[PDB]
Amino acid sequence: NYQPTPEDRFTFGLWTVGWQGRDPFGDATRRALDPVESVRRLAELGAHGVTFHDDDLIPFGSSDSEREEHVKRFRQALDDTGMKVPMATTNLFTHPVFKDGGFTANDRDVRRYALRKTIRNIDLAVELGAETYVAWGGREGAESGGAKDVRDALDRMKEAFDLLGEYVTSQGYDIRFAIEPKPNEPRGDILLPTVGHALAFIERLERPELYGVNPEVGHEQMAGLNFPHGIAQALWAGKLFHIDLNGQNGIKYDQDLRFGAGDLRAAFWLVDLLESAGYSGPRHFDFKPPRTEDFDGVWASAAGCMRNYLILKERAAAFRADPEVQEALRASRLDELARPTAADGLQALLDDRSAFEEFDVDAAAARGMAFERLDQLAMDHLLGAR
Repeated sequence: NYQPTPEDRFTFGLWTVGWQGRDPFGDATRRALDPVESVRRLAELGAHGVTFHDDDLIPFGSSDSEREEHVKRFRQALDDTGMKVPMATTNLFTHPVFKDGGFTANDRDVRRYALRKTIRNIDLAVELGAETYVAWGGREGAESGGAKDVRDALDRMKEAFDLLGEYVTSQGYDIRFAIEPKPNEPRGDILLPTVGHALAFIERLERPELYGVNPEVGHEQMAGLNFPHGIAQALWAGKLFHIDLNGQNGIKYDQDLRFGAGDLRAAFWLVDLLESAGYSGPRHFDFKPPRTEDFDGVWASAAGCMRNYLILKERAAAFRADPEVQEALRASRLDELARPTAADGLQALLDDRSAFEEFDVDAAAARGMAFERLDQLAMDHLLGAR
């Protein structure tokens, strides 16, 4: 019955199930959760672990003694449940000081503060066992053109990430960074707006091996992009360090619906890809139970995230293992796609008359791809209509 267990590596942010329900037009609908209670409840649902922003775990502005107590209690909850903390991140967005950014704020003093705030939490993340440190630059960007010279901002972004890499390395930490792209919201346009832009930027960092992406289903869908395709490019680049799973009702504000909601077939093809490719990182839900819900609905929504992943995993595996699908994949030449175009090399290609003067273009054009039959097999498998 699609029951999650820790081995499935499902994780949740404190801020997900803990979202009190404030939106741009509405006050909170639920009380705040104690992180200890969330750890407990998520463990009971079959989660593997939790994640946190600094300011989710330790109230902003806490004293050193308050901070120690928050962490002690959290550690006890982890120990009491067997939950892990595979990822952490910094809140560089909520507080008014970050209104023009953290790492790319126009004010230099804010940029320096953002780095110090991040570094302090990297140390805590390492103490709690995190393997990945996410950065979501939600305030990096602009509403107007003159406000932000993007080349200069990218210089500042690179400087910041390079400093963080220097810091990790200086401490002998094994933690790696993952940039979580988003195209807009809360800024009118956000820098590094997609998987692609983040992947490209990483290639210009001093130590690129320390950085990957943390793509989010809904964020790429806010640009109308194909999330599975972007994940495939991240995997191709060796950069899928972490992933955020949720749902999104098309090109709108970031909804953060439970995984499986929104574009269901994209969720199917995503799970197919992650499982086929042997992705071994967390299956992290960056979601928000809708503010219509009470706490029973919070936990139902969280459970549904995991359930939907597991249903989709079953159906994708059945699709790939079905003889009839394997035949259809050959009929559609997915086998040829995986073979080199020209392992014979350039000169041999240039000398091959079968590739040009004697290529029968009309006969090749007439060969149907058989993609609709393949896709209806995929649909039948998804729906359990085999």
